[PDB]
Amino acid sequence: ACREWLGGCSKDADCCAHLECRKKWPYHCVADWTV
Repeated sequence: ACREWLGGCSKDADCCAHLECRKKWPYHCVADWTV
């Protein structure tokens, strides 16, 4: 299982899902993928 939204990320490839690693601290996976 990979990280969820508002889950802790260290990098994009560590965030796994269709979530980006935050560009703000604390770096948590955010659903800013909305295309």
